[PDB]
Amino acid sequence: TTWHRPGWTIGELEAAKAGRTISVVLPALNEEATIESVIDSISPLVDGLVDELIVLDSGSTDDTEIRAIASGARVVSREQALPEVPVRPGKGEALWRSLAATSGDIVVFIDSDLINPHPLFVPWLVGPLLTGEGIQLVKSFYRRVTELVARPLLAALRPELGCVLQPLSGEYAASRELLTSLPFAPGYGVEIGLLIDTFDRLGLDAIAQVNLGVRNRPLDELGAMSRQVIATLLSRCGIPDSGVGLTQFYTRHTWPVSLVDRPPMKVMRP
Amino acid sequence: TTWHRPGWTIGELEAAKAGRTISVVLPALNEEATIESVIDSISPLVDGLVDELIVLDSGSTDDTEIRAIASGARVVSREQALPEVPVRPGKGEALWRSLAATSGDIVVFIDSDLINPHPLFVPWLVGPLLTGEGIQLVKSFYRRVTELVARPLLAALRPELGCVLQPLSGEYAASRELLTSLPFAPGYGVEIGLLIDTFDRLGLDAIAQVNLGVRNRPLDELGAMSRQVIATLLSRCGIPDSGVGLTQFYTRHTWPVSLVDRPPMKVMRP
Ligand SMILES: O=c1ccn([C@@H]2O[C@H](COP(=O)(O)OP(=O)(O)O)[C@@H](O)[C@H]2O)c(=O)[nH]1
Ligand SMILES: O=c1ccn([C@@H]2O[C@H](COP(=O)(O)OP(=O)(O)O)[C@@H](O)[C@H]2O)c(=O)[nH]1
Ligand SMILES: [Mg+2]
Ligand SMILES: [Mg+2]
Repeated sequence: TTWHRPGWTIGELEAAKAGRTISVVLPALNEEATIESVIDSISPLVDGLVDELIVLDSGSTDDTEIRAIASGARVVSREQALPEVPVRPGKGEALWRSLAATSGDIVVFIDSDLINPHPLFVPWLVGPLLTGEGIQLVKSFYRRVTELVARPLLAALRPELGCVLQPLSGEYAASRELLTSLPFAPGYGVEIGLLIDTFDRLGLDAIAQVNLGVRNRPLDELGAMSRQVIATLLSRCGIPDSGVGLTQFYTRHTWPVSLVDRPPMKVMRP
Repeated sequence: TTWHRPGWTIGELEAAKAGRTISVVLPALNEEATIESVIDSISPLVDGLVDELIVLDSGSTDDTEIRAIASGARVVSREQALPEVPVRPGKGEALWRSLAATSGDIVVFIDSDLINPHPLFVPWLVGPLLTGEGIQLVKSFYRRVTELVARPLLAALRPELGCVLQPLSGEYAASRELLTSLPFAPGYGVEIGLLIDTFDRLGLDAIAQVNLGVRNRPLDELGAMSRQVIATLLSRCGIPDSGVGLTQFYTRHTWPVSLVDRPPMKVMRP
């Protein structure tokens, strides 16, 4: 179901959580310009509704770590998250590793690139989870790879999902149980994979969708992001993807594409 | 092979044509603003290199027909092209019907929306056909659904084709033999279908690619165009496409998608 209008209060939400804990992950790669306002918008909730918040630094070479530390956030490196396993590039890798660095019964994911996030994003996302039943994933929407790639593709291969307005949204929450059960697609495939894998396994009903209000990058990427979105999506649907990277044109350049998911994190914690 | 630099002259090209005729099709739906300059850029060639040029009017309700008639072009309606078969919406329908209205051994397709086309487009497209051998299709490139949908998708499902810079280009030429052999995908699928169907059947070598120099619409469409591009492409690759139209969001709207190709025009002319 879909909440076009969120309206729980931090106090009632905190109430309804009934012993379950809530972690918050901000994945960040070189986001020094926005990282502070993102953290700051959520800071106050910590020790109340939110029990834990960390920044997953995916190898920033700018001032992201220091700015975030200055805003009172725990910063975890991909290496710190899971020391025993060498590190892979891409967003999916970081979201995956973040599971090992957190312990909330509920994990909320919020991108670090957001321009002045609303302080009610977390409580709005965590809404259906705390007050509903059998909701395990809640995606957000607001206001493109999403409108030209992901959404047409779902109409074609998983139309039951063509009602998701933002399949690729970086802002969503889920139970720890579901996320540890699932593989994690590499790079920019992670979001579309979790959507399909959750649907395929729990049905359209474990999935909520909430309005977050209102809302970038070069066509150089995007092409690349689109490619991986296609590979993850094709794979979840039983279509063999070639493995070949998108080539951009003179002169030539081939962006990397990965057909390798991470296993469910359950596996790694025996 | 790829001509990064075209350099035949109307006189030598005309020479090399050795009895083969050349038709030119401008499909047009409501293009009153550009139709004249497109025709005008090609007019002079008629009775020389080009033997026949027509405008395929796909039901314009503006002044396209009259402007084009005023520029000395034959205008054919979809109905006139093939009276005996009721008319379907979409670009593919019009390109298909145009085969019945022409008789050149070589058909050249040029979009009617082009801003001040170069007068050497036709001769550059028809180049490899007239002076090469075993080239049956030549696509153009210059300077997106193309960069986010069509091109990533070909990397994934027909990577041998990921070297085409403009899979979706509206400017291309082909032998009458090849085009009558092929089915024609509906609407905005027509281009991607002909590319795949030609490759699958004649190999990467019957296909040329020429530089045409240098170079629009709302994300409302595009979404829709992307969808049909996905359905035609999925179908050529043996993937069952759901048949479900892309739904846009409040409030709702579902754009049409077609899984129905036209049969090879050979069939219709017994
Ligand atoms: O290797 C990584 C690790 C993390 N992130 C982070 O994950 C989020 C999504 O990145 P992006 O904004 O580029 O995705 P988009 O919204 O552009 O599709 C951001 O907060 C990133 O810094 C990333 O893009 N790549
Ligand atoms: O039902 C039809 C019949 C013809 N055309 C024509 O075919 C070409 C391609 O249309 P468009 O420029 O919209 O394609 P785009 O380059 O935007 O992907 C144009 O000259 C159109 O007027 C069309 O789009 N739809
Ligand atoms: Mg982002
Ligand atoms: Mg056009």
